[PDB]
Formats: sequence, C-alpha cells, structure tokens
Amino acid sequence: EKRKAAAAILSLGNVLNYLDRYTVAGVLLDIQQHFGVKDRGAGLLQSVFICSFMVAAPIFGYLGDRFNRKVILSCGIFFWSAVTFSSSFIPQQYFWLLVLSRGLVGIGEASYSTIAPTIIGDLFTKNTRTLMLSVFYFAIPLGSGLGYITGSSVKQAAGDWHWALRVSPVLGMITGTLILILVPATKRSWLRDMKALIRNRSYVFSSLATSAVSFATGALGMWIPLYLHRAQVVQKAKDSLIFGAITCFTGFLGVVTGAGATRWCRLKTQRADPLVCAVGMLGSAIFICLIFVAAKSSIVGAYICIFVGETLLFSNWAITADILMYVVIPTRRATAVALQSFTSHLLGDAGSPYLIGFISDLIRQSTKDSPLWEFLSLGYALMLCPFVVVLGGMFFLATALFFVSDRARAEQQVNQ
Ligand SMILES: CCCCCCCCCCCCC/C=C/[C@@H](O)[C@@H](N)COP(=O)(O)O
Repeated sequence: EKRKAAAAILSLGNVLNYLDRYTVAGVLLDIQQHFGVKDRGAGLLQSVFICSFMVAAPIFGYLGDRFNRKVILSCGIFFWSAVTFSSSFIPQQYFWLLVLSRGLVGIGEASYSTIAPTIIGDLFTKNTRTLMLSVFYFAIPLGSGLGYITGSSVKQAAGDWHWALRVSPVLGMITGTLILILVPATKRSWLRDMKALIRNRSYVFSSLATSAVSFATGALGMWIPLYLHRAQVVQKAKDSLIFGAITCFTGFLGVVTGAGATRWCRLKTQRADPLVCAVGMLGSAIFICLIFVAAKSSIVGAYICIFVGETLLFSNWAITADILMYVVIPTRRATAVALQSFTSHLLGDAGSPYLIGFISDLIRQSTKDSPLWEFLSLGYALMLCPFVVVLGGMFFLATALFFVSDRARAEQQVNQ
C-alpha cells in the first residue's frame, strides 16, 4: 500500500509538473501585452525553458544514479515551485528575468521528469510497474489540459495574469512535502554505444521522426491558443479552456487509437508499428493544414480539426517506444533512450517556438501592422509545422523500411 501511495503522490507531482509547464502557454497573450514584447520574445519564453530542460536532463539522470533520489526530486520540486511563485512578482521593466526564471523552472522539471519514473519502476514489479508507469504517463495530457484551464480560469477569476502563476506553487510545495514523507526511502563506455546506435538505422530514423513530432507538438501547443484568440479578434477566454479540454481528450484517445491500429495491423505484417506511425502522421499533417483554413472562417471547425489532428498526432508515443525497444538490444536501452530524448528536444521543442515567433515577426514586418495581418502572419508562420509533420512521416516510413532487418539483427544479437 505504501508503494501505491508513493506512486499516487508522484503521479500527482507529474500532473503539477505539466500544469506548471503549460501555465505560461495558457496566458501568453497577457504576457505579450504587459511586457510589450513581440512574438519573438514569446517564443523565447519556451525555447529557453526547453533548452534548459534538454541540458539538465542527462545531468540529473547521472546524479540520480550516483546519489540520492528522494532528496534530489524533492529539492527539484520545491525549486521550481518557488521559482514560479517568485517569477510571478517580476516587474514590467524586466523580461529577461522572466526568461531566466523559465530556464530555472526547466532545470527543476528536468530533475523531476528524469528521476521520478526510475523510482516508480523500482518500487513495483513487472505487471504492477507497467500499470503504474501507464498511470504516471497518463498524467501528462491531464496535466497539460489542466494547465491551460488553470491559466485561463485564474485569469478570469482574479483578474490579473500574475495570479495564473501563483496557484500552482502552493500545491507544488504540498506535493513536495508528501513526496518527502510518503515515498519510501530510496534504495539502490558511452562511445561504443553511441557509435553502435548511429550505425543502427531504424533507431536513427525513428529518432528523427520523434524530433519532427516534438517540433509540431511544441510549436502548435504553444501558439494555437493565441492564434485562435487572434482569429476571434479578426472575425469579430473560452479559447484556452476548450483547447485544454480538447488536449486532455486527445491525449487520452490518441494512444487508444494507436493501440487499435497496431492490433489490427500486426495480424497482417511485421512492420505494423512504423507504418501505423507514418499513416497517423500523414493524417495529422492533413488535419493540421486544415486547422488554419477552418479557423479563417469559423472556430468550431477549427476545434474539430484540432481534435482530429491531435488524435492522429499523439498516437505515435507508445508505438515509438515499442520500436525503440525492439530495434535496440537490452544492454543499450538506456543510452538509446537518453540520446533519443536529447535529439528530439534539440530538433523539436527547443527551436520550434522561437522559430515560429521569428518567422511570424518577419512576415509581420513585411507589411504594415494590423490585426488582420497579425492573424495572417501567425497563420503563415505556423504553416511550417504541417510540412515538418509530413517530413516526420517520411522518416517513419524510412524506419519501416529497415524495421524487419533491424528487429531480426537485434534478436540474433541478444540470443547470443
Ligand atoms: C495541436 C497540437 C497541440 C499540442 C498539444 C501540446 C500539449 C502536449 C501534450 C503531449 C501529449 C503526449 C501524450 C503522450 C502519451 C504517452 O507518453 C503516454 N500517455 C503513454 O505511454 P505508455 O504508458 O504507453 O508507455
């Protein structure tokens, strides 16, 4: 029971983690208006966070292995909660202070999101650990949707964008106390692995496909609420609320759709997983293309297109994990996962928000400023993402090309 209590507390911690991650994304319009910065700074607010998370994830993966885990995880949670609450008090004259606070929150969330799954895995046994990790990861879309809803509801209730960053820190400290109390006390080269992995074609192409998925996910999940609000302005705070509910349902249903497609395809071929990923990505790309055309005219069609595009886009998470598990022999599933996460962050979430902001800024600078042209510039900048989704689908098909050969090679090597 105590181990189940620890798993529940860490899952609630993950919910709070993603809520903190997307609270700013919920209320980006107010930050832009108050601080006066253009779209480039708004993109920077998440590019810096993701870069810090990128750089800090391997370090905390190493420190958890070579030091205590409960203390580090709790220090991380009282670190990012305190930093979020402090950053809520930043004056208007300072913006780089807010960006730096986003970076520090990124470091803390890196520590938590890198160490907590190891604790959850160590606590339980095979089937129990599988179920508990499934819950811990189902905490993700719920966390993101609750982050959007919390941001754009504390906005409307309190009346200041500041209070959007003030409600989550208290729960952060409380969950830190519960982690530091309820969780049972924790109990216990790369060169060759990297060369073998870069020689492994299926892993390389699946990693690039995951990078494209992360690019699309970061860029859209940040800029869609603001883009929909600009759509409402041109067409003449429910946008973020409905987007949060849509994100919750799509995160919960995309894995189910992927599992169904994998089940119905595996009876007919061995490359069911990458082919299913590729078809899902192509469908998501088409519907993400249609998001902008729909939102030009009516917003209900935009919400439906978001629903379908997220459902098809979010399906390729468990399937990507399965592909990586199959192609990579057991002795390298640690280095493979670490390098895949680093590469996905490097080519996706790290650069996508700032790149979309920069392209939007250039397009807007071309023409005289107006709300209609703000709409058009943001739409054209976000139009880059469907092309990235199509490219990722191409990379998934390239993975499918070598999937059989590399699965056979992995089985041959492990059977030795
Ligand atoms: C229009 C696009 C907007 C993008 C929305 C931004 C919010 C990002 C939310 C990220 C959703 C990722 C969903 C991942 C699910 C899996 O990791 C687990 N639920 C299942 O893994 P398992 O248990 O099977 O191992």
